[PDB]
Amino acid sequence: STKKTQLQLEHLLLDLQMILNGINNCKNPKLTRMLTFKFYMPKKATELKHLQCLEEELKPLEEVLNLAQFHLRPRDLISNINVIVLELKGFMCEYADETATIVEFLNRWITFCQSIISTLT
Ligand SMILES: *SCCC(=O)N1CCc2c([nH]c3ccccc23)C1
Repeated sequence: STKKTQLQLEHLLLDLQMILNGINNCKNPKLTRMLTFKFYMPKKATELKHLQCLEEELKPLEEVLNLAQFHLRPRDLISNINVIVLELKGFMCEYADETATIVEFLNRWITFCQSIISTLT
């Protein structure tokens, strides 16, 4: 049961890294524009239930990805992430006051994933 949970988080980790790596390969003027979009960050993210904070931001994530343009369709990878987040989290999300770019948003959730995987090894 703990192994199944770990596997899901690892798939989530790799999905998120995929988006970040895809974004990091955008051309600089396009990327500059993409970094103007605001993403909302959890006040605290240490537990699986805090993934609610990720779930709520998945639609804006999908939109920004759609607005940029690839071998992957945004609706497919976001759907995969959605399924995993929904099955993992199984509470109202508390948001931090300061917003973030798509990059720092992705970095934060990548770090969350890696932190939780580390408690399951
Ligand atoms: S900005 C040039 C790169 C690009 O086309 N992107 C927009 C669509 C996209 C990117 N990364 C991902 C991952 C998954 C789905 C779509 C996607 C960056």
